[PDB]
Parts: sequence; C-alpha cells; structure tokens
Amino acid sequence: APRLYMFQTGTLKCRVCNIKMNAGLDDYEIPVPWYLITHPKGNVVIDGGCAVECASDPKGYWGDITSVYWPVMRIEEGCVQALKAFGIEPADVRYVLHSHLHLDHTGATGRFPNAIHIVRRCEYEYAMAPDWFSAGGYIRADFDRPDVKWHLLEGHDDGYDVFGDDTIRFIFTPGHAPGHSSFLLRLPETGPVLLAVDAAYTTDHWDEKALPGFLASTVDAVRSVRKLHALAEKTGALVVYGHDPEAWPTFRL
Amino acid sequence: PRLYMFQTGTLKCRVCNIKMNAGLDDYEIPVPWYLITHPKGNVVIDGGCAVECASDPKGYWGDITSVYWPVMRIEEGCVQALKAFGIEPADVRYVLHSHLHLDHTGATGRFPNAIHIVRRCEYEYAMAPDWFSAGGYIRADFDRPDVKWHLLEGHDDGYDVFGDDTIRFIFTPGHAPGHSSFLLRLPETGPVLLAVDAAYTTDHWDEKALPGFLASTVDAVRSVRKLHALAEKTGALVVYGHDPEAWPTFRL
Amino acid sequence: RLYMFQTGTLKCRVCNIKMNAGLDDYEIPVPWYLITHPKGNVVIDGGCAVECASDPKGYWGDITSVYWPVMRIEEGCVQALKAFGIEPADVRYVLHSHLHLDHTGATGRFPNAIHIVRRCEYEYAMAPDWFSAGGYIRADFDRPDVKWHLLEGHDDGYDVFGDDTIRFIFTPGHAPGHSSFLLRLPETGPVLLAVDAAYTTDHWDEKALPGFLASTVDAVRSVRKLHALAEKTGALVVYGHDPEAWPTFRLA
Amino acid sequence: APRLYMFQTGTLKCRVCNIKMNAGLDDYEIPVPWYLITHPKGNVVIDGGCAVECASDPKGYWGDITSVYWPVMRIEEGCVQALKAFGIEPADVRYVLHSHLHLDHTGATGRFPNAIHIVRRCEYEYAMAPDWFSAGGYIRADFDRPDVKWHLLEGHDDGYDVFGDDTIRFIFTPGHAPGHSSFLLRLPETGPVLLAVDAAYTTDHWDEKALPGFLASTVDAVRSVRKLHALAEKTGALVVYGHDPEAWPTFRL
Amino acid sequence: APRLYMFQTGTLKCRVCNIKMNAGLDDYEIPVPWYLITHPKGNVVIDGGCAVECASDPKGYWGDITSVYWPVMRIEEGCVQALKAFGIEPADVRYVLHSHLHLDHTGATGRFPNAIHIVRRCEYEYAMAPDWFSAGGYIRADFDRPDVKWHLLEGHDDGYDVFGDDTIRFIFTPGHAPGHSSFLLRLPETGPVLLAVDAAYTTDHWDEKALPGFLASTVDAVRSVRKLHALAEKTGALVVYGHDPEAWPTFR
Amino acid sequence: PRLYMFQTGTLKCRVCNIKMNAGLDDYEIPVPWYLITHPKGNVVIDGGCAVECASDPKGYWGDITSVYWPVMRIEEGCVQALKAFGIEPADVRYVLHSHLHLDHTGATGRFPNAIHIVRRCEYEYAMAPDWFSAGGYIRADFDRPDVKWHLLEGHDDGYDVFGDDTIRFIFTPGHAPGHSSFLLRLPETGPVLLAVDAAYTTDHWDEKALPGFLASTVDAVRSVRKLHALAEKTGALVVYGHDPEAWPTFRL
Ligand code: NI
Ligand code: NI
Ligand code: NI
Ligand code: NI
Ligand code: NI
Ligand code: NI
Ligand code: NI
Ligand code: NI
Ligand code: NI
Ligand code: NI
Ligand code: NI
Ligand code: NI
Repeated sequence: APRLYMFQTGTLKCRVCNIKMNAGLDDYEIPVPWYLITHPKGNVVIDGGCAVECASDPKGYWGDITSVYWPVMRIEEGCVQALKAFGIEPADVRYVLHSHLHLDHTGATGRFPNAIHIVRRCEYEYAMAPDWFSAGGYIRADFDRPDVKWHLLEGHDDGYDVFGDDTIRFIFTPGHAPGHSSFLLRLPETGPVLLAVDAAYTTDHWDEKALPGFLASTVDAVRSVRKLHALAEKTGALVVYGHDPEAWPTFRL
Repeated sequence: PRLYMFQTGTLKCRVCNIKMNAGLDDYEIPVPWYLITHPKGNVVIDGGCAVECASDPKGYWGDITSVYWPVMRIEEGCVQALKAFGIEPADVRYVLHSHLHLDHTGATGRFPNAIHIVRRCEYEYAMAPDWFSAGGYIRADFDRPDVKWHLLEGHDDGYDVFGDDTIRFIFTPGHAPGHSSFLLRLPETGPVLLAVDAAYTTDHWDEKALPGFLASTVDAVRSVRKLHALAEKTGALVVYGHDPEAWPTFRL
Repeated sequence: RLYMFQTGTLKCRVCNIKMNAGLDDYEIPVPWYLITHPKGNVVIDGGCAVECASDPKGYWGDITSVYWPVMRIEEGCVQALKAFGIEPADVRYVLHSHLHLDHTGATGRFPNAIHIVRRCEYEYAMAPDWFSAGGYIRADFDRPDVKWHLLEGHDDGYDVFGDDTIRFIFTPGHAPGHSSFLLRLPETGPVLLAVDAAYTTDHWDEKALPGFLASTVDAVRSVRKLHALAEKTGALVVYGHDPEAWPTFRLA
Repeated sequence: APRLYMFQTGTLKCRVCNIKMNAGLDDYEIPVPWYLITHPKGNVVIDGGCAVECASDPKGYWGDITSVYWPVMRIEEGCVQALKAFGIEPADVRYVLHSHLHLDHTGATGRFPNAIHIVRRCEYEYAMAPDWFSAGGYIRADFDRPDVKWHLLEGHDDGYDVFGDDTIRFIFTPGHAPGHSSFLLRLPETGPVLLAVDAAYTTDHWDEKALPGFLASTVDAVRSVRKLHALAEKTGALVVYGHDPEAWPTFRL
Repeated sequence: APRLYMFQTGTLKCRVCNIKMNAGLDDYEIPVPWYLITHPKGNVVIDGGCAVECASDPKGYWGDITSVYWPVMRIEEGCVQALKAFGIEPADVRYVLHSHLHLDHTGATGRFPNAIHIVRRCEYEYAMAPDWFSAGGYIRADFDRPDVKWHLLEGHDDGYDVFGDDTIRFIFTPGHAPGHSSFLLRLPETGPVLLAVDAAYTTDHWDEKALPGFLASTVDAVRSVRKLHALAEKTGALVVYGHDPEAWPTFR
Repeated sequence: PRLYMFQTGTLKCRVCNIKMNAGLDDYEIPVPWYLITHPKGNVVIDGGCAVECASDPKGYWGDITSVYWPVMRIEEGCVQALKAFGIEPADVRYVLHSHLHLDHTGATGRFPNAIHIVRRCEYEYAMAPDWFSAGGYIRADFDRPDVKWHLLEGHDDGYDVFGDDTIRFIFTPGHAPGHSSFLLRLPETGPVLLAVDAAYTTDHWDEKALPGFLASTVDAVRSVRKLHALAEKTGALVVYGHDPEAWPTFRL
C-alpha cells in the first residue's frame, strides 16, 4: 500500500529576501525537500533536490548562482544515493515528477533510466529559454538530456492523476515559476497531503504576510496560494510548505 | 508642441520598494507627471499623487502610506500648477495614464472635458486588484462615474493620440498589468521616451535591479528590453520613472 | 437534500426575459437554493438582498425602473434559514451562479462561508459595461471580509465537496462568468439547476433568447451544452425564472 | 481623385425591436446602404446591399427570414445594375469590402468577376457555421461561391489600409457580428468619413440609448461603439450610421 | 455488458506518401476501420467509415479527391447495412462519435435518425470552412445535413465521458486534423483499449519514424502522439492504429 | 538604400523535402541571404549556412546532412563575402532572422555590434524543438550568450527596422512557428517581397505544392495567401526562398 517519504538534499544558504521579498538582507538557511512515493504500481520521485554534484563541486556544477544560493549537502543526500541505501535501485523508479525545473528541484532528472519525467510543457519550454533574471536558476546539465523520456503536460491537464487512482495529482500553481505545480497526495492512513512546494515557501507565504523573493508572476503566485487555500479547506489536507525551516522539523522526515 | 516635466513632490520609502531585495535603508523618489501642449489641445499624463495627499495623506491614501509617504505641497497638485501656468481645467483635451497606481491618478477626473486614455486591462485590474496590490489603487481617484474613458485593447500598442506621431503609447506590461510607457516626438528635441515605471532607475534599465513592486517579473524585464530596442532604433532621450539621481539632469 | 426557496418576485416586461417579445408586464419568481450536506450547508446565490423588501429604490437604485422586486422581509435568505433551523454561522459555502442583483442576497451574510464564483464574473462585476452596470449591486458582493474562491477557466465541473454532490457547470453568455449547477442526490438522482442559462422552457427549446445577456453566441451554445448534459444524465431540469414551470417543482 | 458614393438597395420592413433591442413591436422601415469608392487605383464596392434576387423573389432567395426582414427594392437597385447605369461595368471593380456577411450586405459577393473580397477571417468562418439564432441571416447563395477570391483578415489586421494611402481603412468593431468591421475613409475635400455600418444602427445606438436588436455579443457591441467614439473625436469624422431612417436622408446620396 | 466491435468499410488505394510523409510514390492500400460499442444505455457508432455511396459511384460522391484516395468497398459494407446484418437497425443508435470529419470517417453522419453526433466544435467549424489543401477531404454531403443533432465539444471537454461510466472517453489529439480526437475505451474483460484513429496511422507513426502524409499541424500531431504514449503507458491500453495494413489483421 | 542578394552555395536534398509528397528525385536549391546597405547602418538577413559547413558539414550539422547536404565554399561565408564587398563585420547594425533553421543562421553572432531581431516564438521554439525539427536547429549558431536580441512579440507584425518603411517584418507562420518574410521599399525599385521560406518556389506560391518541411500546414497556406494580398496591393517584386528556376532570373 502506498507511502510518502520526505527527504532533504541538505540546505541552501541565502538571504531572507530571497525567500520573503524585500524582507531584509540577513543570512538565512532553508531545507531542500524532495519526496518518494512507494506505490504497488511503481515508485515515484518528486524533484530529487539539489544535484548530488553539488555535494562535491557546487561552483563547478551550478556556477555563479552559488553566490546567491549556497548548497550545503553531503554526497549521501543525493537522491540516487539516499534511495540505494533505502533499498530502491535507480532502475526501480517508474516516474519522476517535477514541480518545476529550478536548480534545487532537478537532482533527479535523468538519474532514473526507466523513469518517465512529468512536468508542465511551459516549464520545460521556459527552462530551455529563460529570461536573464531566472537563467541562473536553471541548470541545463540536469534537465537538458536527450536520453530522458518526458511527459509534458498541457494547460488542460490540471489535476493530472499519475496512476489514475487519486494517489498523486498535479495541482498547477503558476507564479513562482511559469510551469510550477504543487501536488495533492492521498495516502490510506494519513489521508490527503498537500505538497505546496514553491507555491508557498513558508507559513508566512500561506498566510499572505510574505511574497516569494523569486518569482515569474506575482499575480499568479498569490492566486495560486488562494487556489491552495480552497483546496486545503475542501480536503482537510496536511499542508507541507516548500522551504520552511521552522515548520520542516515538525513533519515526518 | 512642447513637453513640460512637472513633479508632485516626492515619495519616502525603502530602497527595496524600488529595487527588489536591495535592502531596507531609507530612500526618496520624485513623482513626475507631464504636460504636452499641442495646437490640437493640451495633454496631461498621469498627474502625480492626488492633491489631497498634501494635506491628509493618511486620510486619502490609507494604510499604504506606511510604505509610501507622500511629501508634496498643495501648490504641486496638477490642477493648481496648471491653473498657475495659464492652463484652465476645461483646457485639457486628453488625460493619458501609464497605469492607475496611486502616484499616477492625481489627474483622473479633475479635467472635466478630458478623454482619459488607458489600457483596458489596467482599468479592469484597478477595479479588482489582488491583495498585494490593492493598497496601491485609490478608488477615489479613478472610480468616478463622470469620466470619459477610451480603454485601449491589446492590438492598440503604439496608439497615436493626435495621429501625428507627437504622442504614442508604448505598452510595457509588468510593473502593472496594463502599464504603458510613452514615446514623444518634439520638433526640436526629437524623440523622448517616457519610461515611467517600466524602468524606475538606470539600474533597472541596465538590468542590475528588478522593480520592488510588480505584477509580473517576466513581463517587466521583457518590457525593459522592448524599450532598449525602441531607444536604440530612435535615439530617444530616455526619462526614467523614479530616479533621484537622473531626474535633476533633465529640464524640469 | 435540495430545498428550492425564492425571494418573492420581480416585476418587469416580457422582453427583459424573452428578447424582442413585447412590452407587456411580466412577473417572475426569484429562486435560490439550499443544499444540506453532512459536511456542511450550502447556499446558492440567496435571491434578492433582504434590504430590497424595505427600500428597493434606496438599495438597488435606478435599475428598479426595469426590475421591481416584490418580497417580504421574512423571504430574506438569512431570515428564511433561521426560520428553517439553520443559523448563518452554520453555512460552509455560498455558491454564485453569477453576481446579478437577484443573485447576491447571500453574499457576505454568512460569516464562515467560502464564496465560490467564476473569477471572470467577479472581475466583470467589479468593472462592468454601461448596459449591465445597474445589474451589479456593489453593496452585496464588494465586502472585503468575504472569503472568495475564484474559479479559473479550467475549473469547469468544479466539485464542491469532492463527492459528485454539487458541480459547477460553466454556462457563459447571460453573464460572462455565469455558471449552472449539476446536483446529484441519493433518491432523486441528478438535478440540473440551469439558473439564468435558460430562463424558461422557451429558452430551453430555442423559441426565445434571453432579454438581457453579455453574449448571444455563448448563451445559445451554453443551452446546447445543457441539452447534452440533461440527455446524458437524465437530470431534472430546473429553469431559472419560469412562472409556469416553477410551481410544478417541489418548493420548500 | 477619390470620391465616395452612398447608394442603397431599397429598404427593409421589420419591427422596431429588431433595430433597437426590446423597444417595442411597432412596424419599422430602414434603408439598406452600400458604398462605392472611386479611386485612381481601382473601384471599391462595400457590401453591395441586398442581393438583386430579392427585388423579384424575396421568399425564394432568402427564405423563412423574410418574416423578420422584408426587402422592398427594385431590380435596377441591385449593385451590378446601378453601377452599370452609373458608368462602371462588373469587371471594373477591384475590391469588394465586407463589413460583415449578413443578408443585406452580401449583394456584391461574387458579382464582380475580378474583385478581391476582403473580410475578417472570423466573419467568413462564422458565416459558414453559424448558430441557430443567426443561421437565417447568412445567405449561402450569396457568399459561398468557389470562384471568389478572398483576402481574409486576421485579428492583427485592424486598421487594414486597402490601397496603402489612408483612403480606406478597416476599423474592427466586433459585436453585432463576430467579424463585423466599420470603415474609416479619408477623401481629399471632405476629410475623414466614418462608416459605422452595423456597429451603430442609429444615433440612438451611438448615444448609448439603445442596443442592437440582433447581435452576437453585447459586450463587444458597446465597447466597439466606444471605440468609434474615440475615433470620431480624434479625427473629426463625419459619422454615417448603418440603418438610420432619420439621419440617412441628411447625407449626400 | 459493453462490447467493442471493430468493423471496416473496405480499403483506400493511395500512395505511400499520403500515409507516411515524403516516403515515396509507391502504391499503397489501407483499411478503413470504424467501431461499434454496444452498451446497456445505447449503441454507439464511431465515424462509420466511408459513405455507402462510395461503393456505387466514388467519383460522383467524393469528386476529384478520388484521384488521391480510391475507395474499394461493397454496398454491404455501408455502416447502416453492416449493422443491419449484425442485429441493430438505424434507430437503435444513441450516439455517433466523430474522431474528425474527413471523408473516410463521415459514413455514419446523419444515417442514424436519433443519434446525437459528438465531435469537437473546431472540427465541425473547420470542415465547414477548410483551407484549399484540405477541402477535398471534407464531404459536405456527409456532414452538412440540417437534420443532425450535434453536441459540439469545447477545448475544456478533453476526456469527455460519453455515458459517465469510463466506457468511452474522447482523448483530444489535434494535428492530423484541427479537431481530431482519439478514444480511450474500458471494457469489462479486455480492459483499456486506445483507439488512436488518425493520430497515429501506423506503428511507424507511433514509433516516431514517420509523419502523417496529410496533416493540419505537425507540431500538434507529434505532441499528440507523445500524449498517447503517456496514456498507453499509464493505462496499459491496447493500442489500435488508425490505418495500418500490417497491424490491422492482428486485431479482432 | 540598396538590396544585394547573396547565396551560400546550394543544398542537395530530395524533391519531396521542398514539395511535399512530390517524389524521391535528387534536387538542388540555392541558399539565399540578403544585405541591405542603409544610410543608418547595414543589415544582414539570415546569412545563409554557417561557413563551418564549407569545411566540415558532418561535424557542424550532424545527422541532418543526410537530408540536406550543403555545397558551399569558404568564400561564400557571409562574413567573408561582406569583407570582399567592402564591409567589415563591425559595420553591421542589425541581423534579421526570417527563422532559425540551419540554412538561415550563418550570420548569428558573427557581427559583434549587431542587434539580432527575430520573433520571440521562433527563438523559444529553436531552444525547445520537437523531435521532427530538432535537427534543423543548430545550437552552435544561435545559442550564443554574447548575442544582443530584440525578440518581437505577437503584436509586432509589420515591425519597421529603421522606422522609414525600408525594411518591414511580414509575419508568415507555418514553415516554422515564428517564420517571417520581409517587405522592402527601395527608392528606384519600389517594393520587394522576400518571401523566404513561406514560399519556397513558384509552385508553392501558386498553390500547386505544400512545403516539404512544416510546422503547420494551416498557417503556411494562410501565410501564402497573406503574401498574395500584400503583393497584389503593393505590386511587389516577389522573391521566392529556394527556387532553382526563378533564382537566376533575379539580380544576384
Ligand atoms: Ni523554485
Ligand atoms: Ni525551491
Ligand atoms: Ni507604479
Ligand atoms: Ni510610480
Ligand atoms: Ni441574471
Ligand atoms: Ni436572475
Ligand atoms: Ni447586420
Ligand atoms: Ni445590415
Ligand atoms: Ni483523416
Ligand atoms: Ni482516416
Ligand atoms: Ni527553413
Ligand atoms: Ni531555408
């Protein structure tokens, strides 16, 4: 029966303003979550965190963006590595799901050779052709790989049900990135779990006391938060914020 | 035709408000507005902050004054300064709006014969804003039943007010959903590119800053590059929106 | 359970309901709906505002020359629910077909209720055109303490509880964000609340066009969309303003 | 030097409500204008009025719709016949412009053997596949002819300049019909002339005291009227309404 | 309990290039599939192959297009006749579904007097007003009949469930034609069956070794195939290609 | 201003790659590119195949060479031919791109001061192509971080490079998503319509052929009829994109 495991590729060191827009220039540190869903029909990885290469050579693999987001992580936190130790070989992953293609969410891409990769077309298309302000958050060595099998979702695909049994559904949440998606999970014992990912970094974002410090569209981002508000109230879901260093320890990790 | 660059005083805020994530230090900006006198009629662009802000900013603007504190004198109100200049309110043919933010709707409905020209989507957004931008829209300024509006559509980019290339709307979405800059052509100066809030300062123009308040980052930076191409094509003189350093260097 | 209420009637002419059909006086019921659900009570629209029972001219304004509301104070949706056994705090959702004046009596009268309507109806209600502005009562729907869920273009079929009990069925045309509702109840089975997508059997049978509408193309295609839905589901079809059909239904 | 000639193919007999929505069932008669532009680069016909077949067999050529719109016209009023009488043979018309493809505006279609027919793509497409409420207003025998050379304009073609010299321009005015276009004309002596056609049936529609009694979108219709308000104010144009039995005799015919 | 019957209206003789783009002028022959679903709630015909008139007088009914696609079929293969030999009379068909409105998929249109015809709106509208390169492929004698009851699906209707029980669902696959739809079926014993129709002529098309030889959009056609890949991989569906002379005998 | 029509040798391919489904015969086409010398600065359009193809085709283009074999000398490289003509690489103000296919990106980035103008949707498609078109996009040409781009938007049709009617973008989608033709106005010659790949040959122009490589057939044929109307209106001299019979009849 299906289960949800919450992992973390270490942390990112940045400023408060990168998380909470115009909030200040103090140092600040955030977890990098990623998720595994074990399912009778196959295992699912969501995003995979920062690329394992960041544990050894961040400046070489990410480049100048490291002056903004410094990744603090060990080699064994790499998604492939963490999974091997957990007992799942890279070949035993049926799906990689992507909320979006930012640099702390593409560690899984191409690392699971049998996995279909599911993401919004417009995220893939923006990733390949970013604007200058966001070009550094997209690592082509992660997501630009000819060997990858992609399922690129269209605008009408909101709610896409990965297995067709309501276990995992994409919940489109544009704004933080053009093709950003959250996920609604339904587990037999826990019930519904809402993975906001970067549609709501922190409880302050969810409560409309902060704007994301990086974003493609503020108009979409705040409407997407309210869309999640309605979804959380309808389902009673447990809400998991994308990058909340105060709430992250309170969940099952 | 002539272009007069007035200013409705200044705004006191933080640096982050103008340059996103750039710090919390105190910062002050001019609030431009513009007069074009034309043989076919006078044109006011935006008109600055409402004159009521000179007396009672908290009463007229409300909570938003905790972010943007307006410093102006009554003399600076756009009706008053134009009255003291020889221009009677009835003697204004057009009011043009870059957008309907609070420091750009001082002229709205104060000129009783003016057709008010703005993008439809700015007008619609102004009437139904999201929570993060609602404070910056003052309904007392733009929500007046008596106003004659021409609401531009998406195909209207480049709209030529007189049909003679003196004043054209240059759509620059991003800072607000219906934000527009303006390209002026004057007999002697030639082309003047009024960036307004598409490019607050030279740092934004040089892609060293993002706006601290914005509807869409994607649109805003693409709109700046649109202006780059227009400036390079025309040789226009580029007037930034709220630049304390560059503003004194213009004929004011 | 579904309970079908009404807030009195409206007095108009036949042509306001069946376009171009005559100036004879005409009277129509104003339905509104209550769904009792184990997970929470649902109010659809709520009829004309209760303020209309006392001071119609004062509350609705000039539009009373077109639509005169005739209702008692006890027909107000709060009052009628209290009489029924349901206090205003015991209402989890208010659903809006659209935001015309005879459909916003419930807005903001239920302090814990999430209000669900198409975003494009909310936005049009805030910035309407001159022909429809009188049909949108800002005193009803423009309350800043109201909690909205504004549905997007892809949310057609939105399932309020997640259990096929109540679904939005987008039916643009009569208003830009008009929605009908498809209900499924255990004993009755499917019930299709057309609301203003089809005022009467004449509209449903394509012998009439609505006497007020934003788009005729959308309005007729929305009726045919309902035709297919009725035919697929076998639903009981409830017309929105039909004086002959309305007494034949079960009323609270 | 270019000139504008305002013709008419008789009248239509209907009810007041067909012209001014919901304004009563009284009997009502309207002129059916069409226009000829003389130009050094060629002759231009706008719409051409009702098909000359309506002067003889209205019920046979139009059908059931004659119970709503009864055409009163003589045979010599057909656009081919009146142009011959005037001095122009059918082969000497270079452009047929269509405001829209309603039955009283397709008398010219395919009657001019060398003319390019210019109309909005979306008007042409809707005319081929209308809805039930408007199917009777589109006469397939007029506009569905395989010999006709069409230039179908797209949405970005607003302002289209037929000759390239500001003499005749399409002014898109959706609402009455999906692809309805008005025309802005500039003549050497008269200056600007605004042909509203069916964007503004009468002065009453222009002053926003009436709505069209037949229309595809009220929202587009009133916004298109206000678009024409702005154009008339900007240019000083003489405004010619499309079916105004009180204002029509006040123009040069 | 529902069943899928796979029929055929003879073949089409054409060139290979008509089926696999730029693959050669060699002669080629392809089956013309069509489908019947028997369902407790009614019988459903999908497309219905070529018109029966093609068995008698091809040139007279199709016109010049018979120079590209020659139909070889017998009058008993006409969809009304082959159903009359199976167990069902024309009046006992509740729904006619259309993948698109090309000549080899409009044999059923208007032949079943009570059948609601379900197709994408944009297919119906394109068929009424096609471009020159494709007009010959649309036979107005088949689909332009005023007696036909149409349900015209909109863009948001992807997934449309005919009966509301997952037996037959429209799977939008634009590209071969603007309004082209494939079908996902679920049968009690067989499980999921994916009718690709003309979104994937052959297994070369499925395997991205061939583009369609006739198409409206190549971009949409290839993205539609990849969308079917994802559907096939998720459901384990049996994939039925639309015009494959080799694989077609492997089916029942 | 003057127009000079150059060519980077030829392409060897099949007939069908040019005229769809028209056969597997050997075929050769010229590869035009254009220079406009203008008082306000020189303009290169496209620039032909990259000069690297004259030395190492298989190395620079890869597998696509099995479809399009390029036959050119180093001297034909756009930078080389311009030097020999008297124009150094620095003396090019603008590089215009019809589209970003391999035979039209020879100039990209070879002129260090040149603003590069192309449709946004072409630049975006080139960066993320589908499998059938990925071969035709050469990253080594257009994916250069140093290049200064002006990316035209959907409303920019008719874009006027110098603002004096000499060179205008004429959007012609279909052969590629963001393909554009160009209408030139020269003082002595009058109008010149560079169709580029919107009309390979006179047979495409005359609607006796479809292009052998295609993003959208619907757009491509409508773009050809758009060019028809433009040529009829202006009397333009019509230059086809890859026509081996017509190309010698023009001034080279
Ligand atoms: Ni992110
Ligand atoms: Ni992140
Ligand atoms: Ni602003
Ligand atoms: Ni400002
Ligand atoms: Ni209503
Ligand atoms: Ni109502
Ligand atoms: Ni009309
Ligand atoms: Ni008319
Ligand atoms: Ni087909
Ligand atoms: Ni077929
Ligand atoms: Ni090409
Ligand atoms: Ni080429």
